[PDB]
Amino acid sequence: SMFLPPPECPVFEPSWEEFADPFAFIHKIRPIAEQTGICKVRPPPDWQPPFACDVDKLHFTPRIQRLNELEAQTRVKLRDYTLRTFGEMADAFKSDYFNMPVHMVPTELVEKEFWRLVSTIEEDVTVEYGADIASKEFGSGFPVRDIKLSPEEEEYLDSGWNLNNMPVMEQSVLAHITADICGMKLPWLYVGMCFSSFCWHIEDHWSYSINYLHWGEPKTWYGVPGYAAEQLENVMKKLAPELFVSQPDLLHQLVTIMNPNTLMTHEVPVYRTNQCAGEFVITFPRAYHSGFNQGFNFAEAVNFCTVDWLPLGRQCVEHYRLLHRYCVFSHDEMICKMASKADVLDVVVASTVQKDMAIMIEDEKALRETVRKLGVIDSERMDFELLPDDERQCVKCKTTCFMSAISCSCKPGLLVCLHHVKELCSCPPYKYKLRYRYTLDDLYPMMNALKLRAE
Ligand SMILES: O=C(O)CNC(=O)C(=O)O
Ligand SMILES: [Cl-]
Ligand SMILES: [Mn+2]
Ligand SMILES: [Mn+2]
Ligand SMILES: [Zn+2]
Repeated sequence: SMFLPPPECPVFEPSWEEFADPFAFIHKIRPIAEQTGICKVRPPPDWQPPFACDVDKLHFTPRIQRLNELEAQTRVKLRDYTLRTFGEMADAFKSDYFNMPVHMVPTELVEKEFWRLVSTIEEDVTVEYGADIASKEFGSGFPVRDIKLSPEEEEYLDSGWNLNNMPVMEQSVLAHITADICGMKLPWLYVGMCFSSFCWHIEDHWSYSINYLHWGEPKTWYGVPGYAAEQLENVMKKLAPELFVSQPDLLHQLVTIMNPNTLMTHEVPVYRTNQCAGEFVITFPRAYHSGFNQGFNFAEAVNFCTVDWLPLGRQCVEHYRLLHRYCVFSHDEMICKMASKADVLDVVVASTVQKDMAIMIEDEKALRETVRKLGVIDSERMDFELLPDDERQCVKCKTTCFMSAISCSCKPGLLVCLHHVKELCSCPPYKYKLRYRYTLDDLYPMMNALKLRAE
């Protein structure tokens, strides 16, 4: 009555033939899983990456977490615990909370107890957790090249499901990006304890996310399919409007804990799963997800973008602009970078990039005609990729400029995208300059190179 568990998400058990290539597999399970938002992947029994670490030499600074529903939390972005001392803290917490041996507590009990304690205004439970990019003080759980590796570790060095390799595997379009997006293309490490949770969110630029539980007690997930993303946001906007005020920057995104039953009440489809050790969880583009840890564990997650994502990546940047939210990178700069590397691209990748570039060129053509009719006559080429991102964001909608922007001598250093020409300054239009990366005559050959590559 208190908590009705959402239905279970799809669970996939691929064979070795299927499991070999992750990108082919994901593209194969996409019709099913994009209807549920999240899905679980059980690797073949023989696939078992070795986990070896010294629990005494791995430290990390813990993050503190209050467990209150609808309360605002800042999203994690870019004394200490050793992994042993944290684990002793975590196990003692759960053991004392339930007065039971940590592993005799049912996962469904912890679930209903989590949703009890977060709604109860009386309870003041705070927990700690670890969340960070791999460093010298705390490295990846997967094998990496560096030290002498055992023959079994060498098996999994070049694996596709080694989340260190997934970003740069040449089917992830995030691989050829040279701009700094370290918080996006590098794996995150999550050290969890009982009730430690991650609030409702989607990935930056609506990218995929893949999560591997190396070891420990399960991680409980809740997922919402991408098509219901705005349904969920409406439900949340009503209950918690505090989360939807304009963010000063990217380090100030507000997220929250909210009961799935509340979403299911408003006809938002929600799915759940328990991710156990050695299992993958995959979230699809714009699929909202949240959850909590059943106890002491260690997870590793990374974002990635396939060819299927490219159109969504464009729609997302459009949506970011409507909301005046900062981008992590320029979508167009990425597209043009791949166009300039057409000869070395995968041919299916080149085909998809071409289609997106065709749309980009069509839009840019229309926008430049529009600003010309606004009086902007003067123009000059400008290498936007050389500018730090904070120096090339639209004054109005905060979008990162690459294809074009408008500048004015009256307001030096300031820029606006071509959607917000009126927002630059109070000077007449002939004082404006169109700053462009490419002429339309530069762009069509670039697209042609993609077409030839894709045959
Ligand atoms: O494991 C966590 O704490 C949170 N993980 C994610 O949000 C993800 O893998 O996409
Ligand atoms: Cl509470
Ligand atoms: Mn996530
Ligand atoms: Mn506007
Ligand atoms: Zn703008």
